[PDB]
Amino acid sequence: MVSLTKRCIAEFIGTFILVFFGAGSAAVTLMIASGGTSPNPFNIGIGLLGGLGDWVAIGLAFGFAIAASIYALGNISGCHINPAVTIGLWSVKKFPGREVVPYIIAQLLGAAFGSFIFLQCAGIGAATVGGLGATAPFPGISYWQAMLAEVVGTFLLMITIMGIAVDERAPKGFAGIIIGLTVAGIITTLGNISGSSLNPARTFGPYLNDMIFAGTDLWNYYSIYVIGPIVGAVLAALTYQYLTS
Amino acid sequence: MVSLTKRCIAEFIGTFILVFFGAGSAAVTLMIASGGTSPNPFNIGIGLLGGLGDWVAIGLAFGFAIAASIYALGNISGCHINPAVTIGLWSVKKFPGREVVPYIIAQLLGAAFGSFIFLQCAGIGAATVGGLGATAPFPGISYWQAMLAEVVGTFLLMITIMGIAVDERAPKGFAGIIIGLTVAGIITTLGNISGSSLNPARTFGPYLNDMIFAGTDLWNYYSIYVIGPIVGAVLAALTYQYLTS
Amino acid sequence: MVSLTKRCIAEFIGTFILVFFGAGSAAVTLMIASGGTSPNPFNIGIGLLGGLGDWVAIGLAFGFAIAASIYALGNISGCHINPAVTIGLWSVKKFPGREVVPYIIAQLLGAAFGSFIFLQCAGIGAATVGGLGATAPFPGISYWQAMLAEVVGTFLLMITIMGIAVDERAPKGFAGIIIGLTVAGIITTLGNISGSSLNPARTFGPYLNDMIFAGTDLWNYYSIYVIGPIVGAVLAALTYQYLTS
Amino acid sequence: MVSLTKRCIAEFIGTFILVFFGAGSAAVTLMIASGGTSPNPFNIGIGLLGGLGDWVAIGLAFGFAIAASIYALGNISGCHINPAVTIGLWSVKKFPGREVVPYIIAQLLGAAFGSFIFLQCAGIGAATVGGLGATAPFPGISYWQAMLAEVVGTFLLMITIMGIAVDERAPKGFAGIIIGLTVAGIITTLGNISGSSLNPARTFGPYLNDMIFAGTDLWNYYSIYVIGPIVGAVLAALTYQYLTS
Repeated sequence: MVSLTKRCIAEFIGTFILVFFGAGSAAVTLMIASGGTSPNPFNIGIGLLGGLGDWVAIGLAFGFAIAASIYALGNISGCHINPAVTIGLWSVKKFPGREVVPYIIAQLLGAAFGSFIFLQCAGIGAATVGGLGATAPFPGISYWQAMLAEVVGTFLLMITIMGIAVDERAPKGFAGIIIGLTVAGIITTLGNISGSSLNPARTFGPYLNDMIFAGTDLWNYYSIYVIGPIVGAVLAALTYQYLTS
Repeated sequence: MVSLTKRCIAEFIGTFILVFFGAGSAAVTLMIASGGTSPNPFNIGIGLLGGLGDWVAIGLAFGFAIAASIYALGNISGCHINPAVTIGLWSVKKFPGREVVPYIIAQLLGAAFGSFIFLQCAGIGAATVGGLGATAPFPGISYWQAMLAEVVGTFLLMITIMGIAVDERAPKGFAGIIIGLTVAGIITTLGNISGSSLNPARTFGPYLNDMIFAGTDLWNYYSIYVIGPIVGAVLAALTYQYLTS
Repeated sequence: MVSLTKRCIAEFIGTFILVFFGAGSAAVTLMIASGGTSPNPFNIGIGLLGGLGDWVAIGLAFGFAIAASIYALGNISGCHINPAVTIGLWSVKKFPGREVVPYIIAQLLGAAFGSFIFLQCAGIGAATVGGLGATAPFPGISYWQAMLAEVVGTFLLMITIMGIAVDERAPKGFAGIIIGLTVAGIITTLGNISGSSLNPARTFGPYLNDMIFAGTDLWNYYSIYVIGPIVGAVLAALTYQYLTS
Repeated sequence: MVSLTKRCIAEFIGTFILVFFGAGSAAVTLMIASGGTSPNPFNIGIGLLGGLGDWVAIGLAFGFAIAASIYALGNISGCHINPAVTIGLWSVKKFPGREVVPYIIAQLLGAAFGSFIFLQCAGIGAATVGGLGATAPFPGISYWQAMLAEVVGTFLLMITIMGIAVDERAPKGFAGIIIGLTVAGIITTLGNISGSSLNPARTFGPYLNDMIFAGTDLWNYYSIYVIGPIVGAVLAALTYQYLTS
């Protein structure tokens, strides 16, 4: 019912929110932990002061912002705010192919602006110390291990979306909060492994701004956050379709 | 249906609750962390013992109290308990202008009393050490950076309120919990930047009591917490109206 | 519809659950923090390792157990599991006076057994080190300050119960989770002040077992946890009745 | 309506998710805390950096994954993902005996694969340092104390399932989130006592992989996690049936 123009604006706003608040909380954690001594290399600062509590806090900053976005924009654009979700829905004929690129562009732009505006609010340290919450393999984690993490994590996210937001039998009203909390849980577990992106746009924004303002080049890892989420999402969509066929 | 007198009493109670429990949790955090050594100046004590866990805990003390208030008073006054929300609703003709001042006065009074009564329960240290949870720019954060944070934070709060509480299509029953959790998430991210007020009354109460009992004068920062939230709220209300027009 | 005998058994089980899981989490926190160095006297161990994160964790152990109990027993006994709630409902003619004593006795017994069984699971240290999560004024907090805290805290709890569980306009299904989360929020704020009991039975259980197994006599503080909660609950019930009259 | 083959696949996926994300978060906590100094023997690393905050974080990693699974698979297989739940339902004629073994086998297999795949993502340290989140009595806790903990914990889980998912009067849509949060709360309290398994399969997976990849033999404790959960679940199912008879 809503025009594609307005729906793309909604996707831009939703992804802006996702990155500003979610990735922002991770940058803040590193900023307030800066100067502290970590027990081992695997602990880079997130978890130094609050242990796994730091990870569930970041997970919830993402989760509550995602839930808020879905309740505010779900009835407008569907609030995908994730290229992997858009592609996942498309793979099972739940979203028109003609609108896939428009949505993804809006999401990438929203993520980039969200990261940029957060940097303006928090200061340069959000990038030089916090890395603007950019997702990258943690110490000792290989390219393929991070890839596997993103596939499994996005699989859970997408299969949940299929059951609570796509399925006609889904209980009305619960989609936003369940999807957000599911993301919070996935980040709590996978955050210290791959950064738990589950979203190509959510990784794109911080990567772009880190490059421009922190002189940090993480693009060599970007394929992990493109292939991993997309593969996990499509696999989940196809699996759900099979189980309910 | 409920008289303006009773609705104003409800707004007073709701804002009293918001400040007593929310701002109170921040004061308590500083009180139990007093004497500890922080890794750097940006970390003022909140996050010293629990990292970002401290921030999501404060965010939830606010969030759960807000949710409770909305379920208890929503059907009475609408439970705005925030001058920026009242003005935001007014800007899109969702609340009568003739009741704006009455509601705001009730909110300011409730916030002041909530802070005062908390001070009586917790002791003078809640103000001298905890600053009664007053919101102010954190170390290294400028006036305009804090302003930008309040605009973005209140924008998310208000657009969520529009979608889940104002919109006729909103799923019934979810407003209270979603609004509260959204605030918890915003505080988790922005707490260590501007204090994440999102509410002129929530800042007014602690400021007044800090001045009277802690000899702390933060009024020079008050414009941040008046202009920021109001601008963000109106911008969100107008944006929602546009997207759904 | 359910007999008083079965409803009393339900109240016993519900209060047993409330104390076993809620008060138990507080004892565990102190047990895992034992031996650590606190920054100041106000911090007794809860918050030493996780800051306010420790308090919201205890609050949620209580909150999730309360929500679970309400969804499991609400349709049976009404799941009051709190003498102050039973009395509050009675004060506004929402519960028969003839069943007040039966419910309270069941609640007191359930709390005592819950604390006892937890002690058996966790070991003697749950009492000698953790104090079985007994509520008492914290360092520097006077008898009247703790009393005021219990009144305000129980006021919020009861007014929320009136709006989401008692009121005929309340959205169905939300009562359990909202009541539980409200308690979690109140404990997060007031835990380090009065222990945030809000419940005469929840205090009775640990007090009894601490006396028998820890040789700790806290009965001199019990009036705080009887008068405070009851006054707050009745005041809230009467206030709600007035606002909606 | 869904074939047993597809329902068993769903149970496999659901239990895989439960173990990968839940048990995985516990392993991660130990990995990021490795090298730190604990205040006492009872604190093995979980709680070292975040106190009880670490436990509620692990509890929520389990809880959010469980909620997600129920919303995604509940309408397919019923999403038991726990042998004790399957047996509990069977004991009160709410699940056919002919499908009990098929479901349990699927659950055991899913748990084993979930643990294995997590090990691949996180690295060998997830097992050698994190023990893949295997549940075992904590320091000072005897075999019978851990057994009692599992009985009480699973009793709460099952009685909640009866009231919110089995009972025809249960409010629609709430089952997934309430069951998940209930588990989070139980783990917060009992995690540092018995590991708070409440699930024979959730313990089986980590035990198997720890044996194969960590050379750790915990099978001598397995009876605790088989008998405890099953006894608690059946006792709860029978109790609910009695109270509502």
